[PDB]
Amino acid sequence: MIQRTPKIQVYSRHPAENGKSNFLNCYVSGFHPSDIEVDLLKNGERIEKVEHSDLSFSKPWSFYLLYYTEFTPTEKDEYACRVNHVTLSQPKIVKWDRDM
Repeated sequence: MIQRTPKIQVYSRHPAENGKSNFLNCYVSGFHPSDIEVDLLKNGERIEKVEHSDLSFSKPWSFYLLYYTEFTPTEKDEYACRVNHVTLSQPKIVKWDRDM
C-alpha cells in the first residue's frame, strides 16, 4: 500500500475569451488513496453549486482533482477550499488569497 497527503492550491482565473468572468479554483494534487471530500467555502459556508470537478491520474498511485466554479468576489468576502482525506486527521482549510 501507499498513501500520500494532497497538496492544495486555491486561486482565481479569468478565461481569456471572456475576461469579465472569474473562476475560483481548488487544485488538489498528487494524492493516494483516491477517496476524498472537497468543498469551496464562502464566508465559512459550503458552496453548493460547483460546476466543474475533473479527476485524473498519472502513475496508478497518484491522483489530481481540479474543482472550480464561476464567482463574483467582493473585498469583504472570504473564500476557501476545505479537504478531507485519510491522511488528514482534521479537515484542512486553505484560504484564497484575494491577490491570487
